[PDB]
Amino acid sequence: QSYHSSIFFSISKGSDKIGGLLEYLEIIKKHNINITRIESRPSKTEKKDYDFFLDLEYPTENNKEVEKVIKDLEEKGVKATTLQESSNQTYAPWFPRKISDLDLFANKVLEPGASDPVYRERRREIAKIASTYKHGDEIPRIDYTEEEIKTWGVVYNRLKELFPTNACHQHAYIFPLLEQNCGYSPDNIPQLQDISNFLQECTGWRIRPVQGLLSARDFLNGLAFRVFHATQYIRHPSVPLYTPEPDCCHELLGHVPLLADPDFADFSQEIGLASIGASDEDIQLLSTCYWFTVEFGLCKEGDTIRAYGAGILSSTGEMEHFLTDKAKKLPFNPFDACNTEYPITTFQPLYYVAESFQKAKEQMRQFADSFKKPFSIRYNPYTQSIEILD
Amino acid sequence: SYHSSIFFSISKGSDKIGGLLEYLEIIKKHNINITRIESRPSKTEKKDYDFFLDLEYPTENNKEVEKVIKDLEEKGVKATTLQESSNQTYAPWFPRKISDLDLFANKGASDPVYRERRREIAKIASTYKHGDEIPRIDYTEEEIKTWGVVYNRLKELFPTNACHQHAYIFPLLEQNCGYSPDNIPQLQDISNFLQECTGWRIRPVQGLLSARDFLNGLAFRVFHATQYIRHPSVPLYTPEPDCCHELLGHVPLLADPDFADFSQEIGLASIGASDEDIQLLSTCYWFTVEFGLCKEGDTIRAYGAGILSSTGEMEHFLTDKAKKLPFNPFDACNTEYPITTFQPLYYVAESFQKAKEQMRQFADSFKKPFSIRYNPYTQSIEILD
Ligand SMILES: O=S(=O)(O)CCN1CCN(CCS(=O)(=O)O)CC1
Ligand SMILES: O=S(=O)(O)CCN1CCN(CCS(=O)(=O)O)CC1
Ligand SMILES: C[C@H](O)[C@H](O)C1=Nc2c(nc(N)[nH]c2=O)NC1
Ligand SMILES: C[C@H](O)[C@H](O)C1=Nc2c(nc(N)[nH]c2=O)NC1
Ligand SMILES: CCCC[C@H](N)C(=O)O
Ligand SMILES: CCCC[C@H](N)C(=O)O
Ligand SMILES: [Fe+3]
Ligand SMILES: [Fe+3]
Repeated sequence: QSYHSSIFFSISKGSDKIGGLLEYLEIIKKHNINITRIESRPSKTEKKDYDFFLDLEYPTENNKEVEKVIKDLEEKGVKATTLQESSNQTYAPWFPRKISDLDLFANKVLEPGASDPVYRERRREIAKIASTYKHGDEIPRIDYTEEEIKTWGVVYNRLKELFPTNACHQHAYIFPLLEQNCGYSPDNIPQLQDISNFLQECTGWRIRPVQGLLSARDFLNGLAFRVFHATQYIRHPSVPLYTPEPDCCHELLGHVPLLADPDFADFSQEIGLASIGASDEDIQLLSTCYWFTVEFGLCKEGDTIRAYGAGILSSTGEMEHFLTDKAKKLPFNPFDACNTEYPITTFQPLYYVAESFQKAKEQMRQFADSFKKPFSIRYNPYTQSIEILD
Repeated sequence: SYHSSIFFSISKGSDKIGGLLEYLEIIKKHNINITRIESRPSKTEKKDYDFFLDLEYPTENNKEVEKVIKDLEEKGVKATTLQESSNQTYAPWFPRKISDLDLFANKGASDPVYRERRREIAKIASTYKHGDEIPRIDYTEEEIKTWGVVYNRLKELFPTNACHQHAYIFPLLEQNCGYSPDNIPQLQDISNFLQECTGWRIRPVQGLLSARDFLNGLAFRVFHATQYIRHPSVPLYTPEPDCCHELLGHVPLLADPDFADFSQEIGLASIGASDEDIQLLSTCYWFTVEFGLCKEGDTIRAYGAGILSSTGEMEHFLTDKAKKLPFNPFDACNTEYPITTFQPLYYVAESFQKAKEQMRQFADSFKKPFSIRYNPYTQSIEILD
């Protein structure tokens, strides 16, 4: 475990401070162990300014050394802003700045269970693949076993039947494209590279294989880049109708088809962006919002109620439950579905119906506005980067 | 080999979809000239599916595509076909996604030593495919010397003669891309930096591409750049593009957002455009990206890559024998120009956003079967009607 900091500042072209500032930068770049990256870029807010980025890694939370770097800078005549990964609140929370920074997550995975010692070497084989994966790689393909493919077949066939009557129309619209273009079929588990390629061309979303569960912060921060972290292992042979883990069945049948819908793609990113630089408390509010929308969201189509939540679409059990009066439904409001508790090992007793993904996106944008944040942020699709705005 | 593409839509809940799918599966299995078939959600009509069929043939205007068409309409859809052809039987083909630029790699030194060294450097851009690292060149002592002679010479003219965008970005090239009179910067390094600035990318190029291919490349913010350097004895002016020209002339402007938008706009205009419109665009390209001037208050300065990389051109433009005009694409597009001497005539632009608008207005009349648009999120060409 390492703790990331980031220092930001600006300087005008033709400042006679620059030469001396470069000298200081060269010096720390060579003599500071914890400096990982120093970069300068055209400023994105003032035409005449340069922006400077320093990235540090420290092995301990809150290291005094960042203070020393700050003091030294603000003495070359520069005003420095510091972002840090910390449970403490001296600095605003750190975040990844460019899409390839998501590689910094590849080691941090949080999360028993169905103990069947045979699946074990798979998981390791499968999981090692994800910690080795880095941005720009093709996602490796997995020779799935007869057993696994058949688990997929059971889950797939039970699910595809309910989709017309239970799934929101974006799912039924996209799903046959997954068959035609991504090899979706009961007789074959689809490979993440193929799906990533399909999604990029639909909405610009893409996939990274993940070892397991990331922190809430890390996972939601990824969404801000339209990047979905997905697992490649499959649920145990005998849990087809409802599992705890997020197996590829949940990822491929639950999450993937909505991400090929533009509006949902935007709504999902909006949650991501909200998480960028968000406080820990707000990250928790957001993960609750994510649960009650992306994971177990309902939609209303005319007088009908149907499901878009990945947690619902991937479970033939939950598909039965939401359509009955055995659970209550409420309108989605982020300011409401935040102080709301939920079970994770049972069917949901309470769902939220979104009016549409466009309004959900707007509703989430306002939720974000309510967050104490030291700046605004904005996504740049051309540079695939986060731009900070004061 | 000549590429064709077949386009058509079909609404969700069609009677024909089932059958159509079977046929598509079959000709994919049973026609070798079929490179690719894919279907996408419609960017125009919500409940519709877009289909794309890519075909590749050895001879121009193959009769086999026409058979695919009729066979495809017996199954109940109206198809629009694009083609690489010197004829206008069909509208011109274009690459549709950035990886399709892969398809383009098919296309003063009497020194035998230099001709050898060119061959080597070249036998590498022909091997590059999208998604690769751009392989680095181990430049030569002499090559590194030539660069230094050109770099240091041009370094003293930039402050007084280049437009401000150049002076603004250059020290960032020095601080991030290793620009120096002492080493030649590598395209991979350059591409990464451009990407994080304006989303522009570099592909290495083996030689000269066609106008159409090269301009089509810009619609994806992809610049094709040579890696070889000019002969030792031609540092002041060479008629051919070399790496000094790419890196000292083209690269710095490509990091300016407004210029980057402007250049992409020219490429978008070129997507699917007729041969004679490609020609107009090509000339408009020459009088802006290559040899354009800008107005900065009382003075005229250079932003064209052809000028900025040639101390000889750089000295020329500021003199009174060289005529200066306000940039107007309807005036420029028709103007002849030399490619082996200094320019007798330059066009002066007010601002890259304006030049962008003008090019869009210019292009608006261009005849095409489809409305062309770029999606930055998906990095590809959306087609509309
Ligand atoms: O997925 S697609 O590529 O088809 C469309 C994605 N794109 C995302 C950004 N929104 C508006 C941004 S904002 O106006 O809310 O800032 C338009 C749609
Ligand atoms: O270069 S950067 O990636 O930094 C931002 C460039 N971005 C390109 C798209 N244009 C749309 C205006 S218009 O061309 O549609 O009028 C806004 C600026
Ligand atoms: C999103 C919310 O924070 C939720 O607790 C999380 N879900 C996921 C996660 N990690 C992965 N890989 N997939 C999830 O769905 N970590 C956090
Ligand atoms: C862009 C315009 O069509 C011009 O004739 C071309 N320039 C170039 C080209 N090819 C390369 N490699 N570099 C150029 O600058 N072919 C066409
Ligand atoms: C965390 C996602 C929940 C997945 C869902 N419970 C299923 O049965 O697939
Ligand atoms: C079109 C490229 C022209 C090259 C330029 N005349 C130079 O010497 O760099
Ligand atoms: Fe999930
Ligand atoms: Fe050029």
